[PDB]
Amino acid sequence: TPAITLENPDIKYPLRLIDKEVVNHDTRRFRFALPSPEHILGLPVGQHIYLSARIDGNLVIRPYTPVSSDDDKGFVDLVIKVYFKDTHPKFPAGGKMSQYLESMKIGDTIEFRGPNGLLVYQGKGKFAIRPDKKSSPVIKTVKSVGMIAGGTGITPMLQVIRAIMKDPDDHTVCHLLFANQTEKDILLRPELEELRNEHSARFKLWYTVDRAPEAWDYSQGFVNEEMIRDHLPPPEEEPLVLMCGPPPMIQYACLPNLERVGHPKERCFAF
Ligand SMILES: Cc1cc2nc3c(=O)[nH]c(=O)nc-3n(C[C@H](O)[C@H](O)[C@H](O)COP(=O)(O)OP(=O)(O)OC[C@H]3O[C@@H](n4cnc5c(N)ncnc54)[C@H](O)[C@@H]3O)c2cc1C
Ligand SMILES: NC(=O)c1ccc[n+]([C@@H]2O[C@H](COP(=O)([O-])OP(=O)(O)OC[C@H]3O[C@@H](n4cnc5c(N)ncnc54)[C@H](O)[C@@H]3O)[C@@H](O)[C@H]2O)c1
Repeated sequence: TPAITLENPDIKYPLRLIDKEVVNHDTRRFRFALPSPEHILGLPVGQHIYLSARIDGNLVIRPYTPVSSDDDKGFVDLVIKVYFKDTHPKFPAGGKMSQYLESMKIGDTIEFRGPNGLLVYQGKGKFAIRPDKKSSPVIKTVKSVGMIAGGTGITPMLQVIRAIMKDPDDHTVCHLLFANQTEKDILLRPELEELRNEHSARFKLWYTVDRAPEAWDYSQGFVNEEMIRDHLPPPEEEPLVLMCGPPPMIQYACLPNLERVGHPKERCFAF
């Protein structure tokens, strides 16, 4: 195989920022060079990395979930929302690591470590999911997967979606319900709709927004029972249901409604 970057999850690897693209008003794609154009990251599908830096006198470590893969030689892509200072009344300082990243110049470096996470997608419908950090993975193969993502919670979902669509022999059908605050907050919309246009048989796409625009053909509001019933596969088909987003989205919007619809806890996983 190609040379792997992340050889031990406790080792730190400083990677150089080589590109940055605006995703929307507050979110960006940050691309970092791997140690050589021929290296791969070493990232089982579904796992994340951690970035670390000393910021204003404190150690700051944060996980980010690459949207690229081990097919992508020489680089790694992160999609990261910046939490700006002087914007939200409850958080006047903004976010530490995200603003630090936003301030980086091309050529600056930051330390990566990983990979980590309880879920690994092994292809052709097969998921290896550890109950916790100290247990063996349980191998669950499914015909379909429900995905509930809020905001930047789209990142692990997009890793899994892209891995599936690349393999013409992977017949797994993904049903994504993607929640954001407003229409302009819908991250990577062109990418998602390109995936729908090209893989409609394996990819079902639905949105909800807190605040909807005039003409809107999808859903509005926090994730609810109706959305889960109509836009994720039915419990009878025993799909896995994956969730990723703000903790209250998971706690108050997803879990009780997955219960109402009839998806058993055993079939559900939160990143
Ligand atoms: C396993 C895992 C993977 C993750 N992967 C990703 C990823 O791929 N991409 C990604 O963007 N994030 C990801 N997150 C979140 C990420 O780890 C950080 O929590 C996030 O970047 C914020 O960290 P911070 O240092 O910038 O903010 P902090 O200083 O730690 O905390 C600030 C918090 O206050 C709130 N806040 C501050 N300013 C504002 C503002 N202007 N508007 C609204 N709220 C505000 C936010 O809740 C914010 O998190 C992931 C989290 C986990 C647990
Ligand atoms: N564990 C992981 O692997 C992982 C990966 C990526 C992101 N995340 C998390 O996802 C979150 C993304 O934050 P964001 O700023 O992009 O989200 P956000 O504030 O823009 O909210 C996005 C959507 O989340 C839902 N939501 C927000 N607050 C809610 C509430 N109180 N009740 C019900 N639903 C609510 C809404 O549908 C909302 O539109 C962060 O908490 C981040 O840590 C986790």
